[PDB]
Amino acid sequence: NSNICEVCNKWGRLFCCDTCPRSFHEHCHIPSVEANKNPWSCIFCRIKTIQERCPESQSGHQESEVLMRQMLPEEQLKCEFLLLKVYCDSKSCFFASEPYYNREGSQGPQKPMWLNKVKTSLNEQMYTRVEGFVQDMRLIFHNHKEFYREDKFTRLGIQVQDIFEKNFRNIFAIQETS
Ligand SMILES: [Zn+2]
Ligand SMILES: [Zn+2]
Ligand SMILES: [Zn+2]
Repeated sequence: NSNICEVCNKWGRLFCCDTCPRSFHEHCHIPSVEANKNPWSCIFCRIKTIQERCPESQSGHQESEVLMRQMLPEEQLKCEFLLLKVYCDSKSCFFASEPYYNREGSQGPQKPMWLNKVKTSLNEQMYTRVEGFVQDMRLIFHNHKEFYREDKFTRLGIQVQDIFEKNFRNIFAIQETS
């Protein structure tokens, strides 16, 4: 197995996947690495299994249909994986913890949002449909772009949103378009 965490790229107390060479810190994996379970398969392996059991799940889908799906176990897992893919980018640090807003010429957002809040919300089964999760994720980046205005720091929001959106289209097999 790898000797660094797949998500944060650091060593430490790592848990190894039994079905692939990836490794994880306990709370870097989503959901948090399960207590017992031998063997244990990581979320990458669990996602690959869903795909393998239902090859047709990779055919193109409309975003509108995906968003309305209820958060049954497979859609729960897909949103956990998508959140984990955003944490995999180092730029996610800017959006992880609770933000605060005190900049001359800007006002903070009406509804602040951050990754760890979305993580807790998933863990607590607070989303009933994929749409709830996707709306909170997109709100993170929208708040950032609106608050930072013309500061070049707005680009970090565009960058991490692009990681989100690419992974959303991949994981949920959104129909390819120009
Ligand atoms: Zn880690
Ligand atoms: Zn694995
Ligand atoms: Zn089938």
